Amino acid sequence: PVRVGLSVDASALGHTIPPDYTGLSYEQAQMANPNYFSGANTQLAGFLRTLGRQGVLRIGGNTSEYTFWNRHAKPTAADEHLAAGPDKGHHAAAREVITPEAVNNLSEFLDKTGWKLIYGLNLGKGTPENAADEAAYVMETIGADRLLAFQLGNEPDLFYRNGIRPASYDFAAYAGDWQRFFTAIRKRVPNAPFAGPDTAYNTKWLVPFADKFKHDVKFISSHYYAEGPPTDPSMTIERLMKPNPRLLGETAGLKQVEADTGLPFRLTETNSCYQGGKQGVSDTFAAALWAGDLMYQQAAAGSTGINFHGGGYGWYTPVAGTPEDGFIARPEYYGMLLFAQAGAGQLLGAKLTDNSAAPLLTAYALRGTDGRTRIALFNKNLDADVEVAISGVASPSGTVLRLEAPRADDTTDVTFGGAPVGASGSWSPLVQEYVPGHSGQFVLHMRKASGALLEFA
Amino acid sequence: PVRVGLSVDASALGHTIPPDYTGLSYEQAQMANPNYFSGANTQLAGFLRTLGRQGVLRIGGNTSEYTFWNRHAKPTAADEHLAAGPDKGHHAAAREVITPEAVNNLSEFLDKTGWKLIYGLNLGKGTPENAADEAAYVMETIGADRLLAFQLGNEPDLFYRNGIRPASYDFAAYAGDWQRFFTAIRKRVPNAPFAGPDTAYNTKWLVPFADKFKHDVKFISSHYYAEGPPTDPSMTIERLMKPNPRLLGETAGLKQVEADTGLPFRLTETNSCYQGGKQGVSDTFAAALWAGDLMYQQAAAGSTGINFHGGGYGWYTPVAGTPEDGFIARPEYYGMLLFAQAGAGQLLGAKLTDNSAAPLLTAYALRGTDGRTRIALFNKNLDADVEVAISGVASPSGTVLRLEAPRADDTTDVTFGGAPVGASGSWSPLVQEYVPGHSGQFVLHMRKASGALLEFA
Ligand SMILES: *[C@@H]1[C@H](O)[C@@H](O)[C@H](O)[C@@H](C(=O)O)[C@H]1NC(=O)CCCCCCCN=[N+]=[N-]
Ligand SMILES: *[C@@H]1[C@H](O)[C@@H](O)[C@H](O)[C@@H](C(=O)O)[C@H]1NC(=O)CCCCCCCN=[N+]=[N-]
Repeated sequence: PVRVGLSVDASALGHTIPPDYTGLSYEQAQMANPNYFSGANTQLAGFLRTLGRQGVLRIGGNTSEYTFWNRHAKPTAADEHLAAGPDKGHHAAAREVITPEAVNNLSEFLDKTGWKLIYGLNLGKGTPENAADEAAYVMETIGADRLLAFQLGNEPDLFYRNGIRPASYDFAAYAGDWQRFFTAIRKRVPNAPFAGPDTAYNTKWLVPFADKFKHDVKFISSHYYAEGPPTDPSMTIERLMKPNPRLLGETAGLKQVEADTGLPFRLTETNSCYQGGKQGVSDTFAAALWAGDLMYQQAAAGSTGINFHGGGYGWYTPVAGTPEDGFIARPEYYGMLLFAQAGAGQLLGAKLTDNSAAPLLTAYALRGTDGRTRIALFNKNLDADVEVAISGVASPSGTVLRLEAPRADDTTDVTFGGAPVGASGSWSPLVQEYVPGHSGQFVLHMRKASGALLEFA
Repeated sequence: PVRVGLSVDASALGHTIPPDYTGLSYEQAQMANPNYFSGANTQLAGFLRTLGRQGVLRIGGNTSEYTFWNRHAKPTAADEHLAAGPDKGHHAAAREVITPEAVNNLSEFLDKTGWKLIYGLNLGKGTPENAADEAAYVMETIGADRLLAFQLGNEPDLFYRNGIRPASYDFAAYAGDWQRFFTAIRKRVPNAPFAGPDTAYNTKWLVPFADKFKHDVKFISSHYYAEGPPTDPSMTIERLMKPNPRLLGETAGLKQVEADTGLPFRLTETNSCYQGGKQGVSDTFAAALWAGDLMYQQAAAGSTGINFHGGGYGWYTPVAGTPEDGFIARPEYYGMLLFAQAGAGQLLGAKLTDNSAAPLLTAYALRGTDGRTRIALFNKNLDADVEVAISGVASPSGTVLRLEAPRADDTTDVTFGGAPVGASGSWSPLVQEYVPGHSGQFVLHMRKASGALLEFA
């Protein structure tokens, strides 16, 4: 093993993680099926509760430009069996209708989970008046306490690429659209909250959006995929475990926006690989390590939260399935589960030394809201075991829950705390293990391509 | 859908399925780790109970020629963490030692599960006297009620191919060995029960074995892999769903042995593809359909039982994992689960008609020991949905539990009764569905590459 030092500093205060930090993002097309986001969907509701007692459900995505609210519509027989996976971006999605029934059923789903809602409106192809009407029904049925924000279009900077607007569409044009929709909506719903611009940090769209619309939104909404442009070497597990300088830069950009406008930021759509994911990467244990680490990295940067995109049986979905067939936890879910068990609190200094031979090991220390110290570690080195000598924690007893699979590319065999997640998100730890050492010096071994959560008495 | 007819005949009596029909086979090398087959292994015990309240654990395999009992040995530190997956047959396995402690722990594992034991002795490379000593300790600790049989060597017809004996080793030579071992063992254990010859049906080994040793064994033990010789086109999902004429022939051969000697037969080692399995076939939902169907086909041929080979994280293992990391149900397990829920009873006539366009659909009807009619159906056609018109059942109510995954090659997303299996074999149905129709005419739809269990009131 590579022998590294980890030094915890209870005085090096970072950010406080909010209790609604975790979340999921889904395609708005899924709302065509009123059985999906329903009070009767107890299995899916159970998977969300396990991910956190508070969190945020975001509904939007490319399909939000192809979904059309109608106050008189009833779902058809095909609609009652629709499971809309992440949009693969290769062409126009099918047209779908959203019904009062689906909205009513969403409000019951949110009551069963305890989660809040970010809800997409159709700015790509709809009308301001139909958006106002949809926003009104959502506000009537869901309420201002569970409705966090509406968003007016998804990835407007990509409308051109995907046939929704002409090549010439730019931020100026988008700001005109945004204003027309904001104005119509606010007439019907004077207390409507908004977030935007619902894409990746950039200077042509995100920076001017925040300057112009800072008094009209509650927070900035940004997207992030670890996969870079279509021209890069395609994503591998190896690459996914390494730092992404684009991420660090886009995160800084978001912090500067915050400094300039007062607006906080949330990562409203993210996953490993775009266009639904890549088989052999996105659907593997490696995605658990990537996702768990990402949650922590963005939290330490001052992010208000996250929403991992998914649905259907897409390669990157945290939860897979249907109401007819049932739901299961995919490998990525286990990384979010580790964050769920750690809980909220305030991040602390945790400096790694002696680690140039194991450079993809990361570590985050947290003072829990219950007063206990926790450490989340991700050994993302694919070929190096580690031995971590831990100082700066005094406690009579540490325990470890391990995040494991037998290989980094496994599509199954994933456990946390020595147990799989069962039906309806059911999980409890079955193997807990004391961390050797004592107050001021603890010693933790970790295999290559594993994770761990340490909780100190 | 292809519209087919299924005609149940309560008068066309087949064989009665025994309550200990189900089972698993593992490598004897695994006995080096006393924590594996242990009373403390509650997770694995739970997966076996779910597969049936009675069944049989077989321990043997290629590693049984490389495992050496020693009455004074204690397990080492490496042994305490060994997880022995199926032997891949590419070379000699590592030498392993079996300890009293491992045997004691096995007896507690068997008490927790309610299963019986077939136990391998080392005829390949051991001595008669050490086999006698091992057989004595096993009989002392496990008892005659839970010990079903000892086996003297695994696949003796392949000893040559694999370096254990010379090219010239033949049945005559094997029969000499078998006799020397039988004689030594019976001196130490006068009531020792045996089964053999622990390979595939053939005329050079299995047929003469049964003639010569019929008064010395309780039953004939045969092996079957769907994959044929190394020279055949390699196994595909497509091929796995089709009838295997080798299987039908070897099964007939076993029935003729029974007629001639009075000896029943059990399939003591089977899976889809040999040498640990093939990735993309053995580890897929297709293996669930293949395994469930196989259980039924052999039961209808008059087999006393089955033992699916597995362990570790091998491609074909029903259950994967370790005591340190936990255990999970792989796709194949779900096929055996369907048989588990159906339960024991007596098989009935069930003739399919109008089915030349959906020729890989199979169906088995059973009068349960509780008096209710059940039908197990496997739609193994990869590209054809079916609509099954069912006659010859009178009942006020049928229900269906579905065996599903979104694609035949999926390595995960497998459900039964609308639920995954959870931790420690925990399973309950979450979606049950009434079968349309009434007494004398029921109508069941099934997707391509799915399965179903129908239970009639
Ligand atoms: C986010 C999107 O809103 C979802 O509908 C979609 O399913 C998801 C995904 O593709 O998996 C997300 N979309 C993207 O990340 C857009 C693709 C990234 C940029 C494409 C390359 C730029 N064009 N060129 N050349
Ligand atoms: C049964 C065996 O006892 C297990 O140890 C082994 O793990 C299992 C497997 O290979 O997965 C089973 N072994 C076999 O089925 C033997 C291979 C079949 C015949 C090989 C080809 C014949 N030789 N040539 N040429």
